[PDB]
Parts: sequence; structure tokens; C-alpha cells
Amino acid sequence: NGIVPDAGHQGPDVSAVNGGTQVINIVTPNNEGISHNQYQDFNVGKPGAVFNNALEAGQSQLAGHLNANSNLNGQAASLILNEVVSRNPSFLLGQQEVFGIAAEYVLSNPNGITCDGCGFINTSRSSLVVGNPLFENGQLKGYSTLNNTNLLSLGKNGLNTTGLLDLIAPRIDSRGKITAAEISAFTGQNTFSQHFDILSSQKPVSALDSYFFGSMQSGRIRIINTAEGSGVKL
Amino acid sequence: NGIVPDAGHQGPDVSAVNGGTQVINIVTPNNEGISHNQYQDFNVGKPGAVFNNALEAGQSQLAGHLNANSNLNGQAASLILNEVVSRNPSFLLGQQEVFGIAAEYVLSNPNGITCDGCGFINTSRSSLVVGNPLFENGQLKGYSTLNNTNLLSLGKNGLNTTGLLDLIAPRIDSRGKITAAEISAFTGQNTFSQHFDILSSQKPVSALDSYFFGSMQSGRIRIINTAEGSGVKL
Repeated sequence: NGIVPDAGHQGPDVSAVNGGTQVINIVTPNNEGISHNQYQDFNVGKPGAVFNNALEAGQSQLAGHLNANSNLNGQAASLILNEVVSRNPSFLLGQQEVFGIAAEYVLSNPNGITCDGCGFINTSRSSLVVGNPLFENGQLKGYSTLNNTNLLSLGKNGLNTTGLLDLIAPRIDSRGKITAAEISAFTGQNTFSQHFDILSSQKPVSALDSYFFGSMQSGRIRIINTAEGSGVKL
Repeated sequence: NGIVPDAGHQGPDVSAVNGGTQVINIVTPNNEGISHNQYQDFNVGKPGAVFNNALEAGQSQLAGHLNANSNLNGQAASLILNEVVSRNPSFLLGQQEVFGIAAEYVLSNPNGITCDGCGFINTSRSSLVVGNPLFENGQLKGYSTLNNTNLLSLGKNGLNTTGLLDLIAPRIDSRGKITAAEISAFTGQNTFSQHFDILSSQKPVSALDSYFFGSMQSGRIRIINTAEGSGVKL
């Protein structure tokens, strides 16, 4: 069970099929179109994971035939927000597919995220956030890496997506090929809007250095480090 | 004589002082405020080079006391555009200072530019272009790296500036520390506006791969490679 949902009302139903592929019946989206899913554990292996964002049955890439997700009161999620609410870090070693209607994807884990040979299928935009989402009366107001020194690690087997990629963490250490339509990496201790505009920054007490090694296969790359005096090493 | 001006009407007066520091009395700016200077050779050594953009006499950092540049019909240049019009590549091994009124700086050399321990003083924005400026009736319309496969090389001793830095070339190979307020690197075979907006791109016949190694000390870095399928290696 790489993925273990929270017991509470934001915990989706998670099932394994076939050779270990996990299928997530995401929770009903709220009025902003956000399916906010909370997890005690979130990890993906080589068999991959499929988020059921379908209004009709059909064939997924990773898990074969799936029925519609009956939680979609007739409207699919615009954003699939996956939040780790425990102290467990996340390891992403396989593909994640949005089955059904293409959507935005976020994984937020303030304990750390490691992606080695991970990928995103049928997402317009995928964001890995070593930090927390911020809510105000059940509405998503943005994300925070404040008071956090943990790491987003990208391994030698890289990260692939046909959509937009955001990489948000106090520090990033990448050693593999990153393939995306566009890459945005934002480092340091920051608050962000819903759309990853930087709203405020802290200076870390000690250096938060990021490393990029390997290749970036994308027509547009932006790296913004707000940690006054810390490095971006290539 | 690292710097050798063109004989023609865009050739500035170039003189050496002291221990080899070269002083460039830039040509009268045109009505758009551009001092367009053409060179048979443009190279800077450890003693540095000073562009006289002063309306009053005073103390330069690199060359001691200088009088005003009498070519400044009472208005300093907004942009100091340095263009190599020969086949000679450029080597920048020391600091370049704008004496007097701060301005934008461009060096365009389609034969190649190598910067090892180079730097820019009193510039708001400095751009190194392995390409040509484009003019239409004596007005600057932008820059081109079309039909060019040459290299902008940045050596192990790096590049320092307190202003904005643009690095424009078919390919870039960097091995040192880049320190700038913001770094924009645009690679591939492109036409650009005056302000380095990309207007059109060619796919090179063979790969134009860029390499970044070493560190980038800047709060904002953007790398855009338009060479469909070529790499950015870090």
C-alpha cells in the first residue's frame, strides 16, 4: 500500500488492481473545482497510480478498464490536490495518470518528496510542493514552504511530463533528466498564491542550497531562489 | 590593443592609459539614445575597459580621472551597443565599466564571445549576443542568431554584475559562477526584439546543445532554448 488515505472526510478510496497499480477514487470536488485528498502515506511504485477523474467508463493507460468516479457529481475536478498530513516523506518511482478529464495535479508533502523515474499522464500542470497548502474557511489560498528546510529530490531516472511542471521546495537536488513543456523551480522559504506567485519570503537561518545536475528538456525553464545568499549549482 | 575600432563613422576613439586599461569615447548617441559603436576587434583584458558615458569629469573605477565625453551633445547614451563587424571572436577577461551615466550595455559578436572573469560596472543591463543587431533605416530593430552555430563560452572564473544579465547565442557553454541581479539565457537560432522578446526561431540542421556547469548566484534565472529537441545540460 504505497498510498494510504487519511481516515477523515478528505481521504479517498484507494484500491490496488492487477500487478500493484493503485487506483484513487478522488473525493468530490468543492465549489472551486478542487478535489482535496489527504493521505497518511503517498508513494508510487513502478506499477503506477491512477486518479479516477472520469465521468464515463473507459480504458486507463496504467490500470485497464475503469468505471466512472461516482463522486463526480457530474463535474470532474479542475485540480487534484494530494496532501500528506502525516510525517512520512513521499517517494515517486512510477507514473501517475489522471484517468478521464485532464486536470491540474499537486502533491504537497512538507516532509520531503523524492521522484526517481516518475511521470505525469493527462495533466495540464503538475506541481510537487515540499510544503503545505493553506486554506481559509475551506478555500485554497495558496502554499507555504515557510519554516521548512526539507528537500525535493529528483533521481537519476528523471521526471517526464507533457504538461507544465512546477517544483517548489526549500531546497531541490536534481540528478536526472527533467522533461516538461515548461519547468518552474521555486526554492527557499516562501508563501505562494494558488498559482505559485511568490507573496513573501523568509531568509533561512542557514544556507538552503539547491543543486541541478543532468538535463532539462524543456523550451522554458525558470529558477527562482529567494534564500538571500544561497546558491543554485548546475 | 584588445579593442580596435572600425575605421568608419561608428568607430569610437579608443585609447590606452596606465597599465593597459582601455578607454572608449563612445560615439554620439542617435535619437533613440543608442550609441552604436563598431569594432574590428573587441577584447578586454585584466586591466579592464571603460566606456566614457560622462557629461562631467570625474573618477572612473578602472582608469582614474577622465574628462567628459564631448560627443555627448549634452545627453548620455541610454544603450551602448558594441558591434564586432569583422570575423574575429571576442574574449572578455576583465571588467567593463560605464563611466558617468549608467546605461544598458550590449556586445554583439556573431563569431563568438568568451567571458572568463569578466564583469560589468555601472550597467543597468548587460547583454552578450553571439549574433548581429538588426537595423532598418538607421534604427535598431532587434537582434538575430539566425543561421549561426557559434558559441558563448563562460569560463571557470565566471561573470559578475550588479545589474541584469542576458546571454544570447546559438549555444552556451558555461563553467563558472554567474552573479547577476537576474539571468536570462536564450539559446537557439532566433530573431529578437530590442528587448529580447523572441519573434521567430529556426530549427538547426544539427543539434545545438548548451551546457551550464558551476553556479548561478541570482534570484531569478530563465533559460529558453528554442532549438526543437536540443538539450540544456546542468
